[PDB]
Amino acid sequence: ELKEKLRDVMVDRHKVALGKTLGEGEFGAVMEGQLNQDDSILKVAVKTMKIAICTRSELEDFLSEAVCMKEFDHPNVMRLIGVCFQPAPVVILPFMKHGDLHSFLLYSRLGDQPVYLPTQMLVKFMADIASGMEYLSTKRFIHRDLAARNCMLNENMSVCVADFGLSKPVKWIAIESLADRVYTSKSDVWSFGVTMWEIATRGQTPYPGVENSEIYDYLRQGNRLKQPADCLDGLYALMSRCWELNPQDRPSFTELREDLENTLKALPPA
Ligand SMILES: Cc1nn(CCO)c2c1-c1cnc(N)c(n1)O[C@H](C)c1c(ccc(F)c1Cl)C(=O)N(C)C2
Repeated sequence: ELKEKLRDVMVDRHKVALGKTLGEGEFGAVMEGQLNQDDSILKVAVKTMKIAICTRSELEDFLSEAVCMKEFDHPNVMRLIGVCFQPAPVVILPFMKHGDLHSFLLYSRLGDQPVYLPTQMLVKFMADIASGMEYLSTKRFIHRDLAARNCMLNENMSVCVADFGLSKPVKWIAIESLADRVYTSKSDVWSFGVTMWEIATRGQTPYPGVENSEIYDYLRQGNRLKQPADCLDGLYALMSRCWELNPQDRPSFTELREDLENTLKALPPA
């Protein structure tokens, strides 16, 4: 009656086969994996969190969030496959062969094979995040860790929002969230403005030369991310609106999706 949701979210550790490591972190390790989906085998991403559970309430909260994340059904939102325990929690996600959005933007210029991404492709990436964020907003979900690095690329080169701040940096957090530790969908809008800038600059570091400890004062003194020379006044106006001091002055994710889609049809395809 109650735990019928635990039945779905749980994944048998004897059906998961680890392969090559995809990357290392401070919060865990991620590997390429094979999931025995009874009759079929599925290529997955396996994130094992280095930080183990120490209380019943911590184990309770993880499993609640996991059920919330498995309920996500949108083309621009990562669909959580399931959860394990190595107790250290494990997370099973679909295998996204094109990797994270930040790495893609960063390798486009700073790679051995440097290809210039057209403004329309960049505006579509932004539109893809706002669509997934509009979905999460309606489902009353707060991401808390929105960034190009936490955005995945589908096989159709479509972007989808991922992570969902489950491992709960500063340069994406809204001014009110740095100050009061209060998080809303309006603070997610701020983070999205930073992400749009991250896409427009093609993976540049927000606030260069500013340290995380200086960030609150830098923002508090009125400073915001400067407009890129190659970026359109209209696109930068959308960014700036997300960084408005008063959260109620910031646009909604439905508003952003519309303005981004409007500018996208005006631009060349595809
Ligand atoms: C194929 C691949 N190459 N690379 C490195 C180049 O991008 C990665 C992946 C990969 C693929 N599919 C997944 N579902 C997946 N990871 O999920 C991770 C848990 C994940 C990240 C990063 C951000 C983020 F949003 C998530 Cl969900 C990660 O740790 N990576 C190592 C990214």
